Amino acid sequence: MHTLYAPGGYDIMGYLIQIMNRPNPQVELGPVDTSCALILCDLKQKDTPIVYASEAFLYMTGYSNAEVLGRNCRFLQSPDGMVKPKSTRKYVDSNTINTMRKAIDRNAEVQVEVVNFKKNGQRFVNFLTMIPVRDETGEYRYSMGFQCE
Ligand SMILES: Cc1cc2nc3c(=O)[nH]c(=O)nc-3n(C[C@H](O)[C@H](O)[C@H](O)COP(=O)(O)OP(=O)(O)OC[C@H]3O[C@@H](n4cnc5c(N)ncnc54)[C@H](O)[C@@H]3O)c2cc1C
Repeated sequence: MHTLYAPGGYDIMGYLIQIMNRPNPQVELGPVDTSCALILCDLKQKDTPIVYASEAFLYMTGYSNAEVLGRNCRFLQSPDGMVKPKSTRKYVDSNTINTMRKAIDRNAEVQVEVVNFKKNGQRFVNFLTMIPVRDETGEYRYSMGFQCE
């Protein structure tokens, strides 16, 4: 993967406001900001790569900025951060992860509890919410994830 990052960074704050102000609310998650664990992935690049990770996310997972950026977030699904696309996971609910894949595919809001692993191998239940985000074009370009231990 050779994910390319937006020169000048991402409008994370504008996105947080966009989400809190959405008229549709399938999933209600209340007020949110940059102090929590969040990540932004690019739906328009190969394998939906992470293009931004908040400091809380890095801390929570134990990974560094350079170890997460450019990767699909599924790596958290294994204690060694090793997971092949479409492979059958040995510690995660197959139904759960397919719910995520299909939600993302349809730009549909979704919330799940999924087993993940910190860089040091520590297991945890990740209370995950994923919401599609429109860029200045007006259509869905990214997805913002909110992770909760
Ligand atoms: C903004 C954002 C944040 C995210 N944050 C996290 C995070 O913190 N932690 C995390 O773990 N993930 C996270 N994800 C999810 C991850 O990046 C993938 O999107 C998710 O795992 C689903 O896609 P996949 O490519 O892994 O699916 P696949 O690799 O295709 O795997 C699907 C699995 O489901 C089963 N399956 C698939 N289809 C069917 C079917 N039709 N019937 C029965 N079984 C089936 C299979 O056995 C397979 O193993 C995030 C995604 C986004 C967009």
